[PDB]
Amino acid sequence: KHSLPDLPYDYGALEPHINAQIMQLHHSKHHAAYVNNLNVTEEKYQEALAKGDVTAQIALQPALKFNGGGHINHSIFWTNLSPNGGGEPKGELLEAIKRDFGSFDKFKEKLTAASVGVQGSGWGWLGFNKERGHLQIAACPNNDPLQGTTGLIPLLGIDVWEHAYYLQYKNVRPDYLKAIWNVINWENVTERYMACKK
Amino acid sequence: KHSLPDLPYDYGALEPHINAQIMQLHHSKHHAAYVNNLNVTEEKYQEALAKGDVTAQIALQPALKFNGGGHINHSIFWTNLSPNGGGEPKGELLEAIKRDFGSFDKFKEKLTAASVGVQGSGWGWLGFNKERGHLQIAACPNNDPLQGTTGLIPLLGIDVWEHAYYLQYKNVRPDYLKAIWNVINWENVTERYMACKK
Amino acid sequence: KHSLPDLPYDYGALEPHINAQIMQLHHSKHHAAYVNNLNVTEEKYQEALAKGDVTAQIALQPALKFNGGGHINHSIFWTNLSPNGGGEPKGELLEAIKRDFGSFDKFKEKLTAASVGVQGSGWGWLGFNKERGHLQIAACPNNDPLQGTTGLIPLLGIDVWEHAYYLQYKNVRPDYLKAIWNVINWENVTERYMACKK
Amino acid sequence: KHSLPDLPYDYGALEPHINAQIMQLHHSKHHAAYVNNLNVTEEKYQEALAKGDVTAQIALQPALKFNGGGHINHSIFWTNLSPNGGGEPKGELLEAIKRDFGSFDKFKEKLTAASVGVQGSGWGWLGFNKERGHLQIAACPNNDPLQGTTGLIPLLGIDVWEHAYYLQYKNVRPDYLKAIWNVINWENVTERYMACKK
Ligand SMILES: [Mn+2]
Ligand SMILES: [Mn+2]
Ligand SMILES: [Mn+2]
Ligand SMILES: [Mn+2]
Repeated sequence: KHSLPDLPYDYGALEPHINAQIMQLHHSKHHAAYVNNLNVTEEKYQEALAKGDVTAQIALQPALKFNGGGHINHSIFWTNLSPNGGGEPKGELLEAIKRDFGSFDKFKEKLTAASVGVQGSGWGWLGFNKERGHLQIAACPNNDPLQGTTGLIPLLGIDVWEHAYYLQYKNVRPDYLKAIWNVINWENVTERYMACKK
Repeated sequence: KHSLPDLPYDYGALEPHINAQIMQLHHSKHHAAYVNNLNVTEEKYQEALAKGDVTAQIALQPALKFNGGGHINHSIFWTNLSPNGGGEPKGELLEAIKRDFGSFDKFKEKLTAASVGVQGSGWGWLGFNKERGHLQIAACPNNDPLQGTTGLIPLLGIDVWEHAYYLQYKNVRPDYLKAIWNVINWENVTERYMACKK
Repeated sequence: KHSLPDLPYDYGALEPHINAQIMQLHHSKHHAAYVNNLNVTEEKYQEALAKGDVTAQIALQPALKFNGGGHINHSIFWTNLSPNGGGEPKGELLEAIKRDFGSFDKFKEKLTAASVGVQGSGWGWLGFNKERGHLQIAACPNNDPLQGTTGLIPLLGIDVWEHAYYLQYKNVRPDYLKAIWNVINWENVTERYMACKK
Repeated sequence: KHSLPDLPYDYGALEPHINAQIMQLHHSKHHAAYVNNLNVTEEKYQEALAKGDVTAQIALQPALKFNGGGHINHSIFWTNLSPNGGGEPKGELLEAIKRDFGSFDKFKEKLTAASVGVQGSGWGWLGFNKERGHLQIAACPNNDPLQGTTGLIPLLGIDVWEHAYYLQYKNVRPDYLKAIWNVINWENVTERYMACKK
């Protein structure tokens, strides 16, 4: 009942920033596996929930969280990126980024440190904190969802697992961070932003 | 659909080892709350599973694990204890405890260190490892189930949370450990033991 | 070498809100055991350091964070309480509380909710975020120290480990929280706010 | 001060099983960065120690366990691999493997399953349990060192972080595992077994 979403562009669309080969492996291989493992795990859960088996239920948690998170995370990732993307946002979003981080440049600097800060697998996030309406920068381990574990609403996420860049950038996570700013689809981030204050 | 099990004895049955007041609070107040919170959490999960909401699903995990675990753990605890209990086991179980820990006395010494070892809330367990048929001593945090998180089959569990003893023994966890050995219902542990090798 | 700080008042000074039996036991047993094991773990860590033992250094971490955090946590705690009033804070801090949590009463209940939501052993805090420049509430497991694990400088803490209230309020953590506002030393909390000077 | 150990063989010595581009990058970039940050974190920890700073000591833990574990983990790793054969081990170790995992091939696959089941970054191990007196398999997250976090003395380790196989095997972790048995230095693994002398 969960399906692999189609990329809103081609594998070679985010070039030269994101290599077309990484884009296919990432979408067709990695993301494909999460959706698949989520469906069996979710299905298995209904059988455990159905019998009242609390042991099977609790046992299936790491799998549900990891595959569930991977599906959530990557669905949002593709939409945050675009061949038509780049630069900086406008209107509401741009006024808020300024107001909260100092300037647009200070925001990037903070989202980059949070993304490189991750030790092991993980993600960097620009989210929205509902209690006291403000933007926030958070880092998540492995495939842990941003909203599912912190409550923040995901606006812009930066996959910082080694599979998201190693083929092209190798061990230099900072260079991957630098390049990626060019493909950020802000009208996507903006759309996500307007739906939070309402 | 989950209900609070009835104690196989009275609140004042495990005296003087376990105070009758602790027994009532523990059963009627603490255990009562887990069963109750588990039912709403499980019920809430079916609604999230029903809509395919992975975020609600992952969000409800800490609650399901804690209340689920608390119900599992305490159900097993009451049965491990008895007013007719005490001493040491016999037959199969006694030969295995000897074989695996050195002697019965070395086993107690190890289960005690594992129970006092817990820093914060937790449990001490004598379990059974299916892969390579042997008894094992494990410690679990908060209300994390033994089988649900480690795979071991629970035989004898020792609640080491402060609510399981503070009124009677105060901060002296070691004295509570010493006293409890007198109320262990081994025929219960034995029954649990025979069902593992078959 | 680390030392146990004498209570800033008498054991039974916080009654009827916090019993003398509780304070006595909490300070001279629990806290007393934290500073000792902290000193031992610290002694053991400097020998592992002189030696190139990275294995021994990592093995000590859990004892160091628990006991080291236990002493940090409990030290501030005593200074957060006082025989002399609870009520409301004045000046700068009170304003900040309103600027961030809407009002004092709304702050009051968001911290109560955080303290009550702690599953297992832990603490509830009011801290100061120096990188955002505002106040914020947080929860910490077992004795994990606020500043060393979150960067948030602690102003007011509330121990929700069962040994902090059980002898008096039993399982009713919500009643222990109502009564502790009557003894919160807001003079201390205000000094701690103007410590990360504004 | 800690130092980078030279590979016991040439960068391209493990081909076609493990490429030279991978080994080069893995040793001179990743490992090289671990020993440095380990030395810095260690320098910073002795100043926090001289001072009575328990807050700073706890803040350093994550950098110390990751980098300190990274160096421990990667050091043993190089000595687990060799241009000279994989195949089967002889004598005592081989017997023990059979006594505990049934057979060599059955051990082979239980460690593969452990290495493949790692969600995110981590390692798969074959260790020796000194308190039970037998061999056992384990999995460790990120760079958490086996002995410092489990007490199990490491004999054979398998890095399953994506930077260990991606450039060559891509997403197919199961293929990287098949090929690594061809380069396992069983002479080293046997010395490590007779190190915790039997
Ligand atoms: Mn990814
Ligand atoms: Mn209990
Ligand atoms: Mn306490
Ligand atoms: Mn590695």
